[PDB]
Amino acid sequence: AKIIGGFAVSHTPTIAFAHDDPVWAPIFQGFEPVKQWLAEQKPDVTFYVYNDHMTSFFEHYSHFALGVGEEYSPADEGGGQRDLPPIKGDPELAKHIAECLVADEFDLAYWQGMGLDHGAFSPLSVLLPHEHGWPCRIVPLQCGVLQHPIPKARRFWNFGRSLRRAIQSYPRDIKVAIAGTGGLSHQVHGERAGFNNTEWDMEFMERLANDPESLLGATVTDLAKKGGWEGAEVVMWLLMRGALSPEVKTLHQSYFLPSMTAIATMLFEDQGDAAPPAESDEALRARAKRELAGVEEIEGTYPFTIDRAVKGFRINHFLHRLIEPDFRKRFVEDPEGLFAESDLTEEEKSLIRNRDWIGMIHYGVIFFMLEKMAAVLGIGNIDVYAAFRGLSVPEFQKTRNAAITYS
Amino acid sequence: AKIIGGFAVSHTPTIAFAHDANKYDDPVWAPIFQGFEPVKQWLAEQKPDVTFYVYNDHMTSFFEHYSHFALGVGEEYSPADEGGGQRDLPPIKGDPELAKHIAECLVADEFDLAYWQGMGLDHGAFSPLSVLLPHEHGWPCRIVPLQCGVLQHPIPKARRFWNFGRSLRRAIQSYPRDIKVAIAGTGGLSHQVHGERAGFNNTEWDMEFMERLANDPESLLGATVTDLAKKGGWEGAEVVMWLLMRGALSPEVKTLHQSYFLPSMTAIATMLFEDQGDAAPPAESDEALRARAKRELAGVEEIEGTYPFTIDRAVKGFRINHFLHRLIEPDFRKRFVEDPEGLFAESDLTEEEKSLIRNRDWIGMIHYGVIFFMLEKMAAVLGIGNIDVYAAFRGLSVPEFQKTR
Ligand SMILES: O=C(O)c1cc(O)c(O)c(O)c1
Ligand SMILES: [Fe+3]
Ligand SMILES: [Fe+3]
Repeated sequence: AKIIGGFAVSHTPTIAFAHDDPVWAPIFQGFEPVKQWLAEQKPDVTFYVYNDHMTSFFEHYSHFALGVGEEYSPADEGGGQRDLPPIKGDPELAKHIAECLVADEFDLAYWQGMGLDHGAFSPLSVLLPHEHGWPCRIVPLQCGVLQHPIPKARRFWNFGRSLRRAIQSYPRDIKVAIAGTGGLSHQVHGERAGFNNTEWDMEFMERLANDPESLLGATVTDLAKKGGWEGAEVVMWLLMRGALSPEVKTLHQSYFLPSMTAIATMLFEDQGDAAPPAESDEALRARAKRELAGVEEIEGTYPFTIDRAVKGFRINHFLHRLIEPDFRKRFVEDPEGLFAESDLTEEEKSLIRNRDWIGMIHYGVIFFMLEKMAAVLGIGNIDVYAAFRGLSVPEFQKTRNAAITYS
Repeated sequence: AKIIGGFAVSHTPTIAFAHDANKYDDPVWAPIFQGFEPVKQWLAEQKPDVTFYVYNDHMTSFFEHYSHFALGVGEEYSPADEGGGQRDLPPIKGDPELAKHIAECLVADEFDLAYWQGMGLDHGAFSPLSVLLPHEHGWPCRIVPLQCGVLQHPIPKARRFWNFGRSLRRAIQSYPRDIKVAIAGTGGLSHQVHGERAGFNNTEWDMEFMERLANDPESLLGATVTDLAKKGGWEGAEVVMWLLMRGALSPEVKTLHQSYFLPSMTAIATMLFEDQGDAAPPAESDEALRARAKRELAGVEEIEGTYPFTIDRAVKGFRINHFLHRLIEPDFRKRFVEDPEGLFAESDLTEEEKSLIRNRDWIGMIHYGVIFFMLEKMAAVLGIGNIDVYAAFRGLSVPEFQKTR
């Protein structure tokens, strides 16, 4: 129901690709006030805010890729699956966060089942215990910051500001953290690969808290030379900061600089809003539900919302692969062999095996994978439609005007 | 820079299937084509350089990562496999240059996007196009595909679509090169293709929606997702793409054409709008908006050894980045080490790009168009560490560079 505090933090895989020495030991002295903070707060969920580094987000690269999944494994980065356990996500808040962001005219993406890169699991292994599982659940906000144009900082900030109200409006009884993992100043590409600027580094750290609203004019240029090209990924801080309350109590403000990348921490504490906001919680939970309000009156109709997508993922994903000429070769030639290898539940295997079109719709299969399945089996859309209507094809064709078939 | 007009058409796979099975001749299907014919001819008469082309992918190229406004920035686009193999249609050229500039302007107008290359276009794009353009060995124009996530709710309010379109018009007019741009919105009208309600139509509503959209579009801007789905079937709610398109056209338009046919499940509809234009003068000027865009990368040229990753860059390096990207697939990277040559010969990579990989040529790759994180992968694959590549970026040696702090 409300947010408690939030941490900024470098995400360099130097933390990963080595640790899991006394040059490092009084830098974990920076990682202590965060690690301590995440055990004597006990967070239900962390709205994690990182950038994928061309690992899971390449060919399709978006600005705000909201993870909505059940859970997240580590991404193979060519250097191997990093030996860590899946961390659980929160579909139920993610759905709610999305609805509010949408009504406030923001533009999102939804993903699931894609591994996490160094932008996440590297500094997130060092800030949490990972024994046989993970302390808590995550809500990952992947940010497109490597392909320009990217959202303006003014924009990034407001997204936080919208998130602020959005999470605060989630009716359920929970306390939520925010991870805005970015930076700090550096550049890892080209001839000028090396530049740092700790005097910008310092002024930045300070200005984030004490006067953030004035940063909202910093062009991509204004963080390019100032703090290296990649170092500009700091816009992910302005959003974390955005959500967190106007005023904050900087429970720790560390900084060193070992290798390639400046490494810094900025844990704050949430207080509360600097005023009761121009729109109530009642006014924002109801509105977030405006576009689909009363859609449950509309019969024989199974809207594809985030909750349905999560339920339908394994099976949606499974029939998705009918696009692949091999997978669809195996699907016709050796379904059982194929299922035996899948991660589908027995009911999921049954729905497919029995060819229960209406069931899959009841279950959460979006029509469009049923479409491909039909095609693969050398059978048309009409068949699937008639099945939906408990009719025989010729009976359904009675309802049409013309009697065409196609796939 | 000249927006000639915009058209609206259904994108049912039944169109494609009628085109492919040459039912052009067939009494059921014949009149439906006579219906496309006036749009076809205008397209052939006006000869637009680029069609900015709005459509929804049908859980094909967008499934696991599903954005709302997915601009297509690529060199060219092919037909997606939809379970039965790619259609017989050559690729269609895109417009990277235009895509970039549009991207700049919408970004400034506080719209969040997505950029993509390489993936197939499904019946959303190719069903209608294959009947409106001659494709008997190229396509007469170029496309800027905009894929809209209208399938997985929450999706943007109908108003955001119109607003995207308005912002798009100026984004296109403000394009400072002299080309003819048509605009396309695809999908609907009434149809529902799922659940027990499937087979639902409403001609009365289709004919209303079409006329409002042509004559009083702002009337439709408060219509909710529940409203549109009750009226035109759940999937007919995709018509929010007709707004977007209509948004980008002159406030008043001249409707040259309309047709309607309901043979099966989908109201197969067509609209052709002649852009009137700046009958009213631009609320904000070309120069000032053009400036509001390039703005964020203002003066960024004057930073040395810094090759930033703009759309034009991602386009240039796509083949090599995609190739390097694939290092995360284990079967591939274990072949990169044992059988590098066999892999290059399998790949569509150029002979330049190839040599750049062989030569473990760190800085020319950054130069060419590769983003670092592709190399950061690549390095870790051959057992070489990160800090080496930085040494080579500086033209220095392993220990020589390690000096700073
Ligand atoms: O069954 C149909 O006519 C149909 C199928 C689709 O997959 C679709 O996107 C559409 O607009 C219509
Ligand atoms: Fe990063
Ligand atoms: Fe569609």
